[PDB]
Amino acid sequence: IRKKLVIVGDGACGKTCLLIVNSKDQFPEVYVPTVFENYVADIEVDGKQVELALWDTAGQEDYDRLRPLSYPDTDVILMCFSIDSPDSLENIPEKWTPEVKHFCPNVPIILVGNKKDLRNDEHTRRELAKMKQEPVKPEEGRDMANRIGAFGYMECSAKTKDGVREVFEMATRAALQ
Ligand SMILES: Nc1nc2c(ncn2[C@@H]2O[C@H](COP(=O)(O)OP(=O)(O)O)[C@@H](O)[C@H]2O)c(=O)[nH]1
Ligand SMILES: [Mg+2]
Repeated sequence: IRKKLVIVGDGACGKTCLLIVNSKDQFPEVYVPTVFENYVADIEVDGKQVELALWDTAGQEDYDRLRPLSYPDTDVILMCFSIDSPDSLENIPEKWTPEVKHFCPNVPIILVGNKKDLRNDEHTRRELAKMKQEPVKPEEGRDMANRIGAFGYMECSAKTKDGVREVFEMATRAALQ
């Protein structure tokens, strides 16, 4: 019934907005805190009633120094990149995976691709095209999930709310395990 979630991944990949949406059911359009803190989510996940504490983290450089304090006792990690940022995805196996395996060796990981609303967005496609990039594809996220040993790969959009609910239900399932 009481479970701990930690969410990690590159600066600006949409972690805080994802937690705010899960929690308050509305995307923050103007103000967004660096970290959304102290929130316990009530989740029903079939059978029990879970209280899922949501522990947000950050970088932007020095928030680096505190992040380690987030991992004691976690039950489930959401490890994020954004679908508008091929760069964010390479950081998964390069940075976030070693960091989390180090601090939380056997805790289940859900790999999440955030900003799914941008995958056909015109300005995004233009901006990436100029670098000979394109939005991350679902196949890529699934194979990264495979590679790093994740419990599963999911996509969502905090902006439209599509897929958010399912992220937290699967994380809750994972944490119960
Ligand atoms: N298009 C779009 N932008 C989003 C989405 N989620 C967050 N953003 C924007 O992405 C930027 C970073 O968000 P934030 O949650 O602070 O990321 P954090 O540094 O990972 O916590 C902000 O400008 C958010 O509005 C999303 O689902 N879709
Ligand atoms: Mg943040």
